[PDB]
Amino acid sequence: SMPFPKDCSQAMLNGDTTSGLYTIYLNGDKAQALEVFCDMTSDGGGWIVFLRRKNGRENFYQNWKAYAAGFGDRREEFWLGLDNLNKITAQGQYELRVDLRDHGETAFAVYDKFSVGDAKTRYKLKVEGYSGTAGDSMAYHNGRSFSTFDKNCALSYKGAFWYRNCHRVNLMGRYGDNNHSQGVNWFHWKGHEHSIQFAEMKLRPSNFRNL
Ligand SMILES: Cc1nnc(N2CCCCC2)s1
Repeated sequence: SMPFPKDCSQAMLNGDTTSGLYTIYLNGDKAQALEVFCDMTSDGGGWIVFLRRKNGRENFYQNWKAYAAGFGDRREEFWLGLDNLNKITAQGQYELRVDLRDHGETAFAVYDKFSVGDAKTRYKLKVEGYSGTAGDSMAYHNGRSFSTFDKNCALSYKGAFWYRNCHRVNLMGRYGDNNHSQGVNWFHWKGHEHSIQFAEMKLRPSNFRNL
């Protein structure tokens, strides 16, 4: 085992094959501990989960400071935090996976290159290298800064995202809201009038597929 795993890929290689809560260490630094949920079963495992929607119990209509820091129960609905995402994606080349499920249908999207910039970029999204079944809805968002109601797409749709004008992906939108563009949307899978029951966003090193 690696003593200070920097992501769920180094925790899985450490023999942690059960999905659940693990400690990672940003930059391998024992003073930068972070408790994350690791999805150890989806497409070979080793994924830090950073967004989960599943039941509408958590409020995602939150401010800049909340999106920067993270909120929620990492075992249920939560957001990991943009500062966390910036610090993880800085450690190497990461891949994004999005898992969607709605009324028994499933879809996914993988992006070979995923990064989140620092606060001076307003946590700029980079997403490149799509494959999947959900349809490439993140392309629309590529290169955009993060927006919250207090930093208006976030206000109009009562969510938070790397909004443009405004979204094809709205996974931090209002749970169970089928009104146009209000809900948990992945446009190129289920459009803007269908809120998705289950959604996860997760990341691991792009080179994990052959490490
Ligand atoms: C079901 C699936 N979940 N993930 C999949 N892929 C990820 C790697 C590229 C294509 C396969 S197929």
